[PDB]
Amino acid sequence: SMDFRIGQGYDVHQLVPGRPLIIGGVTIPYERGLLGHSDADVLLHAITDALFGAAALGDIGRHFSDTDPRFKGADSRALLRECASRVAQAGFAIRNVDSTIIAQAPKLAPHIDAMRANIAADLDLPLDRVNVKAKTNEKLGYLGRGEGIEAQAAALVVRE
Amino acid sequence: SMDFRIGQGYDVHQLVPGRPLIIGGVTIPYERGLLGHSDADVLLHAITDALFGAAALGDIGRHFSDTDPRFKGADSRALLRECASRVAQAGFAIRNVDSTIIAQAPKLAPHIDAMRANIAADLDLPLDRVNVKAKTNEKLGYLGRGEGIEAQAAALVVRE
Amino acid sequence: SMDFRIGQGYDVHQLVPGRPLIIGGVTIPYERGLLGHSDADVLLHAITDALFGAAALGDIGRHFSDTDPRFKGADSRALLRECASRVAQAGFAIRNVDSTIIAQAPKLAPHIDAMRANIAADLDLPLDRVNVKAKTNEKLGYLGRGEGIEAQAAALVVRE
Ligand SMILES: COc1cc(NS(=O)(=O)c2ccc(N)cc2)ncn1
Ligand SMILES: COc1cc(NS(=O)(=O)c2ccc(N)cc2)ncn1
Ligand SMILES: COc1cc(NS(=O)(=O)c2ccc(N)cc2)ncn1
Ligand SMILES: [Mg+2]
Ligand SMILES: [Zn+2]
Ligand SMILES: [Zn+2]
Ligand SMILES: [Zn+2]
Repeated sequence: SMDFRIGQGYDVHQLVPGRPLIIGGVTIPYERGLLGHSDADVLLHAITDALFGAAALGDIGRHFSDTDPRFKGADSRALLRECASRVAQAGFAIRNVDSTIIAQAPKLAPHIDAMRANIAADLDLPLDRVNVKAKTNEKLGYLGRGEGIEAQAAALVVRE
Repeated sequence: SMDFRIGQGYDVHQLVPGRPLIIGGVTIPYERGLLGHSDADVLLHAITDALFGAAALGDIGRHFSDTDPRFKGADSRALLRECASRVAQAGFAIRNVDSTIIAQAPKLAPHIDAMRANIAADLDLPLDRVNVKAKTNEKLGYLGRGEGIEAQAAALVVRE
Repeated sequence: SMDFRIGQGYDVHQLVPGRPLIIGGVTIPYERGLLGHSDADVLLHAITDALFGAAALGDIGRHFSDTDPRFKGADSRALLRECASRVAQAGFAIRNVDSTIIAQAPKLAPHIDAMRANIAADLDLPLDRVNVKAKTNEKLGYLGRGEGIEAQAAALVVRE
């Protein structure tokens, strides 16, 4: 139809020793990884919130608790898939997703295409409706010191 | 019509003793509040900027001077309603709003539905076109240290 | 048509004495300037990234490397024009751009119309489809201490 909606998402996680670095579903070689419930995939979380936001469904904290037995061990791609399911349940179709990762290190350019392919598969979208961008923070703040990684996302949906 | 436009907004205010904590029009019980010339409602200001931006009307500083005495302690819902009136006068209807609050404390989940209802009333929208998300900053930076609260917003409008 | 897409952009640069301050194509008198490859125009970079993102074409790093002889001596307005040409070639018409500059100083309001005019010319857009907003960071963080300047952008396009 013509009932378009926009959503915007934000996430950040600390970088800590002793955990794999997983962003956009991609395991990236690195001496640290993101701290959170399961894989702490900051990019998928930001997209997830943008999609909930566009459908006016709240946010991750309203949908996915640590205690739901359906979602206890769930990695962030299972949660992205569930998000997409609830968006459809509310009567919306996803039109496109754009996003930005902010990380001072490691280099993410080798991994961007795989992230895009993972997101497109999880959202049942063609590749040309999914975009992932990657920036440093020019050595400013906790991002520039390598203390965490931020992701931003925007999503367009339509109510059919 | 199909003459859609998108806008985005950002705001931050310091958290200090001796001020009311007003977010999304809701007076939240808390030992600190947000510092500003107005009532310092960081969520409504971000949404206000997103709406002005979608209509290419500038920003909240252009329309409501931060140094004008008439706005000392101003009700930011009244400012939001006048923003919406000017956006309508420019020829735009609002289609949806999404937003994020980033705060270490207090817990905002008990207040989100009330915020959504306030925004929807001020924009003459049904609740299903308004979304408010609430996150921490995962202990990072001045937001992690509870020194301020940030808000982000996105808005879709259409010129009729 | 009805095939709308949204994009979002982010950029940040350090602010130190010894370089000019160029934002939105406007040189602004100031005791500090932004550090980057050439003019370090944080606003035009964020808009460029939002436009590539809406078209699902990647980001600035994928299109304009520092070493490429075609763009080694290019300022950010030439990059923005080339970005717009590629977005057009991919089949997309730009519908509007909105943006925010976060800088604790200097005051940017006097320069907003000039920035809008530069951006609209570079994108071949009517002025009333381009918006620029400017905020402080309320003295919080590296932005609030004047150590950097950030820009955020949103763009709406339609595939024709
Ligand atoms: C709870 O709101 C969040 C959380 C989060 N990441 S997390 O704490 O690892 C987490 C927590 C719970 C679930 N179900 C999944 C992940 N990112 C963004 N917003
Ligand atoms: C001036 O640009 C701002 C200001 C602001 N908050 S404020 O200084 O309390 C304020 C002061 C006066 C009015 N009329 C409204 C708000 N938030 C976001 N952008
Ligand atoms: C490379 O991705 C960037 C770069 C940047 N600024 S920059 O490193 O000065 C720069 C680098 C290369 C060119 N061609 C122009 C500017 N800002 C945002 N994203
Ligand atoms: Mg930030
Ligand atoms: Zn997360
Ligand atoms: Zn404010
Ligand atoms: Zn830049």
